[PDB]
Amino acid sequence: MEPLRVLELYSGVGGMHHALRESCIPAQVVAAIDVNTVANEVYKYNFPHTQLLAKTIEGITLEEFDRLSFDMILMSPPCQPFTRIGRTDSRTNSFLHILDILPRLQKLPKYILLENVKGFEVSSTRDLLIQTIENCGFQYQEFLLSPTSLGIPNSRLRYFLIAKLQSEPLPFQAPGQVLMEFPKLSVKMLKDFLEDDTDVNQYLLPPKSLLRYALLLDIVQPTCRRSVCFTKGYGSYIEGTGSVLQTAEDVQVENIYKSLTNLSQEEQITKLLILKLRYFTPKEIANLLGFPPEFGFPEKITVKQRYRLLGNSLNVHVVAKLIKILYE
Amino acid sequence: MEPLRVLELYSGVGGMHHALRESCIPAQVVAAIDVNTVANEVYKYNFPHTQLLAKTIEGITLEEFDRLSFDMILMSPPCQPFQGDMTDSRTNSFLHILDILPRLQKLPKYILLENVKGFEVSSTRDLLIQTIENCGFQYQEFLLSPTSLGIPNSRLRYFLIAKLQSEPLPFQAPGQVLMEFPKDLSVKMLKDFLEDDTDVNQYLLPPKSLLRYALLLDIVQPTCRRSVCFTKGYGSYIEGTGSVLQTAEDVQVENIYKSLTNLSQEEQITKLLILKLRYFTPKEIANLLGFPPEFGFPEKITVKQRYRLLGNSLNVHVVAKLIKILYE
Ligand SMILES: CCc1ccc(C(=O)NCC2(C(=O)N[C@@H](CC(=O)NCC(=O)NC)Cc3c[nH]c4ccccc34)CC2)cc1
Ligand SMILES: CCc1ccc(C(=O)NCC2(C(=O)N[C@@H](CC(=O)NCC(=O)NC)Cc3c[nH]c4ccccc34)CC2)cc1
Repeated sequence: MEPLRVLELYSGVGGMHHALRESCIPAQVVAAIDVNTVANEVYKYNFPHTQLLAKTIEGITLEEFDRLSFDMILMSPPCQPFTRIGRTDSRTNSFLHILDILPRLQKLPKYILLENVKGFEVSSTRDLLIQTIENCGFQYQEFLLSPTSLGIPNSRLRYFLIAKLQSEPLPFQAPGQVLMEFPKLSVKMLKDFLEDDTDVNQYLLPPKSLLRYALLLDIVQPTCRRSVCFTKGYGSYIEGTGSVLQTAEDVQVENIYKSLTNLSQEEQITKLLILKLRYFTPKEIANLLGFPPEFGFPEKITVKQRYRLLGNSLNVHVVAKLIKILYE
Repeated sequence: MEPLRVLELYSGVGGMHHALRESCIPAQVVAAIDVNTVANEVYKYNFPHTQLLAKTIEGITLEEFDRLSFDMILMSPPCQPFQGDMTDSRTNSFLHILDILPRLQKLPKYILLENVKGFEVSSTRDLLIQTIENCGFQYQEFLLSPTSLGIPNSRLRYFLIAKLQSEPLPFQAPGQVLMEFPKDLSVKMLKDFLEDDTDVNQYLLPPKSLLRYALLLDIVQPTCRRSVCFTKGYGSYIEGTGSVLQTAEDVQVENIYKSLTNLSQEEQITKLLILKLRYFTPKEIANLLGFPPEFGFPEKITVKQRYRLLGNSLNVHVVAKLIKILYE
């Protein structure tokens, strides 16, 4: 009788929208707003029947906002575009316009849920945002949660703020506190998130990369229940970007390591290849991020862009549970 | 106990040597080893009477390690700004260290290593631990940030302290990485780490960058008792590299935020300059890192080079306490 109209800011590749669906709450995306042409392509490919406003948030007038009549705002960080080799940030103005439009709306949205990076919870920008929603009478709670809490073998500590237009306090509210756990199963293995049709070749680490960074790598095996944070650089830079997968069981990493001693560069390359280390594929990162099994990219989107498009994405599973918590 | 001869691997700017002096333990550095020309100039400038071997660790033979007759190994991550021979020396150096340890005529009694967080779950750590266990060392790993000693800087790093002895360490937690020092410390303000000589200009934030990233910034005031991790990119890349300092006072950050609303680019740029945001100086970062007041660079070192040389540096104060804990 009362389906929620949802506004998705910085829709990117549609992580929020996907979280909306997994929450199984009565809602629908009335509008997606993002200027990234490559991201929007990914968005249409997975959400063809959803309106996508390819505009900056600052360029969307209050009249348009009132017309959309949204009851829920969902926003996650903007996709970091591969700058055209020749080589603008509307973020400050877009964020200010959001703060400026909210009090002037004809219908305040009942729900607000924002996902940002860790560290935001101490910024001056947070204090101004919190200040505005308090003036508008939102009861809120901030979180810092990693998908490991929901049993996903992937570290991705991110910031969350859930806001609800109600006078009463929230049942789980810790005033002035960032909660580190969901309000009151285990960590699955990585093999559950691996695509079995993936070309193991092509994704195998190149030999010169193995030679230089072999012992600086974080090598995980498929039975491992852990993996490090993925950044936009995965697949192009090797240090600090993510874990790599050893697709050659019954070979012990520490044995390859010790046997490299007193070997030539060529013999080490030959030895390290035995481990059959490979990158996680873009689709496999999306699995760990919680994108639905049906999620995919247009073929025109390069592998490099796919890693980049996912590097800054939210975790659909973590956001989906908070949506449920927020909706009761 | 008689005077301890200390070996400093990947000396860099000499954080390990500065920590040894702050430990106030009977020891001196008989050999500093690093191949970075820039870093070694800084090392010579501060420690002119210390032997500095500008060679790769893999290149130092066993007899020369035996002839050095060291009782303590201190190793810190290489300066990592990234020698004619084309060869990454990291792998062969680390494996060379492991292959030399058992073959030494004198095992060092003390071993202290500092590394980045995340190392404690690597296959490399496992091979390292295995080797020191088989050599008879008693060890304990830590993950400590300078805030545990009252320093207003976040910088979680990995530490391994090893000691050649039969008895276990009084604080030894087998199979655990301790997050506190084994059992004044009130976190001090950033005032006590700033330099009065510092030209507030020169380091002031430029207008172009203060317009794109103004609200993406972690702006800290001198009365604050906190700051984020500094990285090599600081002073060049704004986002994620470190906090920026607000020198103009009695001005409240959030007001300047709201006043950017509906203003033009040039009009916004003008309101933000009021905040008088400057970078932390390379020296000021060294103060937060714990380098002694006497620590300085040669003038020929560019400010850009000074920033990179400190990005991956250890914290002298935290290491110094562990050196004491180890010597007992
Ligand atoms: C140093 C720590 C810090 C401080 C501030 C911010 C931030 O966000 N200041 C607002 C901003 C924006 O437009 N922010 C964007 C997101 C963004 O840029 N994240 C950083 C990033 O991806 N860097 C590569 C919109 C947004 C999405 N979820 C949110 C939840 C709450 C408030 C705002 C948001 C004008 C610049 C971030 C980090
Ligand atoms: C992903 C997690 C991870 C895994 C491995 C390592 C590492 O260390 N693999 C050894 C090695 C090296 O050369 N290690 C260097 C340190 C280094 O490069 N750290 C990474 C960095 O600074 N990234 C910006 C020397 C060193 C100093 N303290 C130590 C304590 C124990 C063992 C080794 C060391 C190739 C031979 C680091 C992190």
